[PDB]
Amino acid sequence: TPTTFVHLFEWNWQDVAQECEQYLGPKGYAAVQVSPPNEHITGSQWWTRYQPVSYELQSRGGNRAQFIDMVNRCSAAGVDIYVDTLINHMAAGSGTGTAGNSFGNKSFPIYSPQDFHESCTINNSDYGNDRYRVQNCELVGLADLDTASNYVQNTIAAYINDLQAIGVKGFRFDASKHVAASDIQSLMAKVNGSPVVFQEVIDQGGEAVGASEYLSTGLVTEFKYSTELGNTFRNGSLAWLSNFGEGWGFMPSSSAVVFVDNHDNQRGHGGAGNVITFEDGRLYDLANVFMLAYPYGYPQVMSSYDFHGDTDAGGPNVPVHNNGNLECFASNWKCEHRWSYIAGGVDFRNNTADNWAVTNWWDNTNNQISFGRGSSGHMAINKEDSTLTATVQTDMASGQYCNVLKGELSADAKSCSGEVITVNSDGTINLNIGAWDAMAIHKNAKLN
Ligand SMILES: [Ca+2]
Repeated sequence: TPTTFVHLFEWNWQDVAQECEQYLGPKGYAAVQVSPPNEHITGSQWWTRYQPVSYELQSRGGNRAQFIDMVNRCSAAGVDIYVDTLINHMAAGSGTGTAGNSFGNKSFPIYSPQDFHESCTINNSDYGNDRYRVQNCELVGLADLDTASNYVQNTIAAYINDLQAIGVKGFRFDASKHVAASDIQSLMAKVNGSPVVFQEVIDQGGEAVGASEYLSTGLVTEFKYSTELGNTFRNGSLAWLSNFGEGWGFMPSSSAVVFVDNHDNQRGHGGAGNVITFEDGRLYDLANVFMLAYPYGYPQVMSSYDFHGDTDAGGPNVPVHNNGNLECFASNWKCEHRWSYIAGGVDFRNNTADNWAVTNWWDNTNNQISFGRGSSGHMAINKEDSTLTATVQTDMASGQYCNVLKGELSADAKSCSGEVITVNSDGTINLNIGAWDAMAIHKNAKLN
């Protein structure tokens, strides 16, 4: 059952189309969030993608034809496409777009100086006590579109309706905090049907504009999850997560889009150092295993590239698929969605989606937790410096199960590629997990 989606940051349409057929489809990913496909400014920095010139599908990821080929090829594989949409602004200053268009002085090929809000600057303090300035002034200098204008709302909605016709099935509304929820509701009245849409709102609390103001127009990104999960795994006790979710002040599970990190907060935008990324290796594995196993939110697995510190640097200068050679796990693309632990976690979630309850919770009161998803699956994480050799109780049928985190079940279901977990006649399991490791089993990965 589809339950997870991945974000292939800066991946071009070619790589995404291939990745769909070769891995994403077969593994179980529901869909893919792609980088803005519309025309943007020229430059190698990743953030150039967030400075639109027009809405013609000519970006750094490829052209219209290529984009279309990508949507189609993924659909056949069983993978939807989510398009990161810019609804709050347009490029800044003056220049040229990736499709050859010119712009300058709030004058684009499809917008005039009158289609924008009068120029003013958004200040750090404005977020706390001035929703007006937050949604009407310029964010980092980006021309702020007049989202209340019928003309503006029509051109954006036309862009969205085109991508739907092409087959896009979801949308990410970027910088939704900088756009009045009222304007978003108007926009959606012009959008055909009801495509999956989630809004990027960064609300850690104490802000003029609350995340809750958008629960009505679609899902919302819950940044608390990220910083809290990271902070717990780094400086707290995993035993605290027993009631993670609404109990910690988080928005409703069925409204939240959670994740361990994203392209922003992994660069210091929306999260401090406590956030966990691919650079933390095994820590990232464990953290991801928790997220995918825990029945809260719609998980967004991250797929990034090593930027060697430079937070402005763009993606690698080599495709993920280099003449039959996969450029992953090294100094270019990290392809975390392919890491055994993370993919294994995706598998767990997919086969336990028929029991969104956390059962038989157990913990050593500190950094060894364990719980199940009813008789559909069970997991355990050991973050201590000694082996977890405790006997836990499960609701799973006795037998031999594959630890889907370290391997998978064979075709004939008569073997596992990784280690085998045993559930005794009484439904218990005599754990045997080394320091900083984990296990996870489900009903669709049973032997013989
Ligand atoms: Ca705005």
